[PDB]
Amino acid sequence: MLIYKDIFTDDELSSDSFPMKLVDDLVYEFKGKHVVRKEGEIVLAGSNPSAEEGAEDDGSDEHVERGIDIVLNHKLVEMNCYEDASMFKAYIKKFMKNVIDHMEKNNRDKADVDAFKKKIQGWVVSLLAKDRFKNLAFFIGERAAEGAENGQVAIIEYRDVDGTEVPTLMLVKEAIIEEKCLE
Repeated sequence: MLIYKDIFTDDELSSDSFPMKLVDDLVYEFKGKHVVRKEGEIVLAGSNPSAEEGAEDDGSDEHVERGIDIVLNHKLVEMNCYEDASMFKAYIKKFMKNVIDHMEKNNRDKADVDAFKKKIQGWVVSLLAKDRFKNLAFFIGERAAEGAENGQVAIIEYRDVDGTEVPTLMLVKEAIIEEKCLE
């Protein structure tokens, strides 16, 4: 059971079992699938109708007829960018302040922390490119959505491999810390 705690989700930090790919030493990349959750249906073979964004019905985190393997199996409800504007903007505010702060706390070197800040700078400036990334999705934890608290907002990206369109999850390392409980 791996226990994850964000610098902002330190309230309801939780325990799961999922492997990740740390890209550029900045963010964790997770591999997803396009699948359905319905009490009377299971058809995910549809390789033809695209998605871009989630669904409309109040299916609830784990019971959303239309979604991605990543969120449905981890109980994450969709939050739309038009409303999440204040939420992710607030998280990025706390995040940027906290990550640089904790980084200069231990490393001090103005040449290194500036390089790190450049990593996240490129990530956010590109990610916040509204008109293109317009079809991104912010999925928040069941506990938070139901508790109205500061749960983790996971970044759901659209990305195809050689043409095969897969949902890619990303989370920032300097925000998400892990607790190792296997053996």
